[PDB]
Amino acid sequence: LRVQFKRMKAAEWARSDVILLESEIGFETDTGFARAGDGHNRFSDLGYISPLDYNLLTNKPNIDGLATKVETAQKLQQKADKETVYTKAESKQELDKKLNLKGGVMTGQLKFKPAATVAYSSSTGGAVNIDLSSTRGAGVVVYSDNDTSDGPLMSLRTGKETFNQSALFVDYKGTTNAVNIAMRQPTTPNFSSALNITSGNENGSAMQLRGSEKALGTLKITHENPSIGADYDKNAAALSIDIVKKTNGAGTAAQGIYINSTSGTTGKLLRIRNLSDDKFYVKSDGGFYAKETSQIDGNLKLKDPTANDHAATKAYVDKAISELKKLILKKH
Amino acid sequence: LRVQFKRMKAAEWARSDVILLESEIGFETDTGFARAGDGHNRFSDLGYISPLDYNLLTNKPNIDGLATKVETAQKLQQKADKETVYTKAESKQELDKKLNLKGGVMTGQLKFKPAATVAYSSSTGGAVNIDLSSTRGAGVVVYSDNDTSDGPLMSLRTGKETFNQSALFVDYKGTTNAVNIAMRQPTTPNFSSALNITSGNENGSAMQLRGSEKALGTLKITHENPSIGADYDKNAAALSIDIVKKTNGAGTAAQGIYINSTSGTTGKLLRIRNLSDDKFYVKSDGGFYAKETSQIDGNLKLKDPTANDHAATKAYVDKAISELKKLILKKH
Amino acid sequence: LRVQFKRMKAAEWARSDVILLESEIGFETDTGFARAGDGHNRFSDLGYISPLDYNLLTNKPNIDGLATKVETAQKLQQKADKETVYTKAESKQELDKKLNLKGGVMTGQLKFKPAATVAYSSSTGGAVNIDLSSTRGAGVVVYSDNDTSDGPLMSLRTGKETFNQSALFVDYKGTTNAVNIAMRQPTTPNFSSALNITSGNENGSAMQLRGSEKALGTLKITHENPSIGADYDKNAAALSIDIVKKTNGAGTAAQGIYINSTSGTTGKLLRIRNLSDDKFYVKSDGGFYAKETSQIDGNLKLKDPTANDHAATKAYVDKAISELKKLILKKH
Repeated sequence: LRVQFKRMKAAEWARSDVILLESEIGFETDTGFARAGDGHNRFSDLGYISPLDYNLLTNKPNIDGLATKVETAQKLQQKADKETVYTKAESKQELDKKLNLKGGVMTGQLKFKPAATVAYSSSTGGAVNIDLSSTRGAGVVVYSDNDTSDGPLMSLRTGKETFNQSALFVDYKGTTNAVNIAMRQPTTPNFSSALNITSGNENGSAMQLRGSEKALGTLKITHENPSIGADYDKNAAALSIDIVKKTNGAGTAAQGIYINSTSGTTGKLLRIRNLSDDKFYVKSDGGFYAKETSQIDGNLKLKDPTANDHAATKAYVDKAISELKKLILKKH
Repeated sequence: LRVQFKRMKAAEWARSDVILLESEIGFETDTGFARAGDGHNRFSDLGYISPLDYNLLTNKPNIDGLATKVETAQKLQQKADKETVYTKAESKQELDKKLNLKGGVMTGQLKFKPAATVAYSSSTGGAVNIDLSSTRGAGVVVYSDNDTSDGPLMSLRTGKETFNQSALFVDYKGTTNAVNIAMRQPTTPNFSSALNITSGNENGSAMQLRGSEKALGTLKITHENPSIGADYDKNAAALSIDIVKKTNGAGTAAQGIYINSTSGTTGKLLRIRNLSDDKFYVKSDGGFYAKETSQIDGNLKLKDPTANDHAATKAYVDKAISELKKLILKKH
Repeated sequence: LRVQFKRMKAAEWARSDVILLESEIGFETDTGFARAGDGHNRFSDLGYISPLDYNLLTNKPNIDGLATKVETAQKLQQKADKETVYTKAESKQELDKKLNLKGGVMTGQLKFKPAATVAYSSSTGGAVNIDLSSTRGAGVVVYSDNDTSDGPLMSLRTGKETFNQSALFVDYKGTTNAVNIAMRQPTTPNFSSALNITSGNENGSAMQLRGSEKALGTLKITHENPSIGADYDKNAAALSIDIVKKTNGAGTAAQGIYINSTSGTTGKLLRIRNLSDDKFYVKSDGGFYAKETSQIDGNLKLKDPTANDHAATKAYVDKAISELKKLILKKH
């Protein structure tokens, strides 16, 4: 037996009315495929003579090891997109523009404009607050070696006439000078001062000074000759005073030097010395002493003499002449 | 021939003892599947009449193109999670709170509390160090246009009596005033000064001033009449001095003005002028000059006259009278 | 019929020249597989008797639900790598080192070195610019409670002799003192001052002061006895002046006190009081008054008396004697 089977093309079977007997094989001549009867279904309704079920395969691939789009996308959604996030490099670029508390160099203007909780009082207030209690360096060090400039090293301004605090307050304890101003020897000379003060306030002294020295002056002024030439400074003075009218004023009645003792002093009110030797002085009662010959271009009013070294008055001279003129009138 | 095959249900075959001959076909009536004998194995041990090997399929899907869970997870592990990382927006929000070195506006208090490497010495020390050597602007500009306040523009305090530096040190070179204080004309008047200084230190002058002017005063004071009225300022003075006891003190012996020359000067020690015309003066030897009639409510002790314009003493008058009284006693 | 088929091993078929008739089955004895003739192809060129097409399987797995390496990698490429990006923690660590505009504490040196757009002029210039116009706290608060130190609280230096701005400029409006210096009572005494000024400039006053008080001194100085002991301060003075030569100088001609009125004043040029009672004074014309007995160790040159209380001259005495001597020569 060489066995052959009912056979025709798939599509021919597809519209055949032939019922294969149970187990009877039929062959699709154009596919090579066989199908077996069940005794009732038409060919197109039989299944193939062998399994077509994925689970029955061998050498399956590892499907359960493969990543699902859903599961992958859930995991991606937890990850940060490149575009919503700075790189380390861009991060560093940004931070390098910010000032470290450890310190740094400002190349632009640092403004303060406090919103003000209270900005406190004492040594815990201030927009800028510097405590050097544990350290040996300076607080605010401002300098310039520039040739010229348009603004000062430091400037303090108050704008409103009611302003009821100071521009600068110095509260000092220590063993050297609270405030020290050194204007040192010019090469190119200025016509100006170490400290210059002007006040247009008529109800207050331009400068007020109180001290309580045991053996010194409240203000001590020393003039030093700028030259080795004995008389170069002949127009100089330790203290110079001028008394002027207002521009377009009619004049002035201001005094030059006014000295008082409100509690009363027993010291000399004015004491003038040269080489530490008294030369002139006004005692606490207003009597003066002068060491040398003196001149008045005018008269001197004074009391009649009682001691030999007293200046005589015209009254005293005249009376002594008149006395002698009488007495001598012994011509009866 | 319509050929039919040994046939029964899968599960019936499954416990049949029938051995299909080599190549003899048997049919599972409930699956449609055939199996062929090998001449020894029971049906359930034969394989199907056609391949069930994944590798022999056609139209395979691209399995090797698919991503494995393992490989995907390795790649995810290199990616940054959203939660461990700032967005650009959150990054910007944070940096916008930090101060640019280029500059910015502080709305709160900037404290310094240096840890101190040394904090240096000279023009490279300081918690705040400002070098204006290459620029034309001001260093520290502090101002207020507020009506009133609880603190000063600038405050300098030292707490310990040993403190051996200054609160403020000014070392100036230039062509204008090192330090300039302008208190300009009040609308609402203060009873205070441009500069006010108090010292309770008995071993040091409250203020010390040294200058070396060729032709000026070390201190120059000018009083200007605040009014056009010639005599409005009649109680004013360029210099006013008071000398007081301590509260509950017994008094004082302090002098008003003390002038000395420790090296000896040939200048006038006190020179008083009006309209640049000498009116009174004390020469370097203590002789004085007064331009006009003067008064002493008391006597004057002085030496016997030798020139015609010298004040006569009571001794000199008395001796001349006594001489004339003798001589005239020519009555034998 | 038990039907058996042409059969041999796969590899034997593989080189058989046998042509199966159309539909005639042949069996691979070592695989169990059948193939059916087409009437022309050799065995190795027939296909299996049943389908081997993936698309015809049942129980396919969801291949289209699986993620492709390509698609996964495209999605990964949008995600940021861990290594190119700061964590929140590292971000915070970096920002915590930067200064908040809200405020903070510097532990190191804040230098300024302005690049300078113009650094402006007035109350909008400055490397540090503090506006307290809306607030009640201090501007710059510098203090130290340290025992000793190597630098001052504040330092202002200018290096070039042309420098044409001030170190410190105070422009004040208000109702208290523009600048106030308090050196308060020492426990450990300093031999120094609240304010100390030195100038080596020979073309300018060390200090210049101008005021326009109605009824006060431009400078007011008060010395207060530091002790309750009436005469403890007997060597003290409100104002002390010294006049010295240059080191290795030949001497000096500088004056002590120089008083002038450039516009002419009607006030007393020098007025000395004790307990508010005039004791000595120099009037605007140079006439003086002294309240008590006075002494000159020398002569006094003055004009001939005209009133009874005028000091007599030697000329006047001599002429009156000579007159009486003549007249009395009535002895013919």
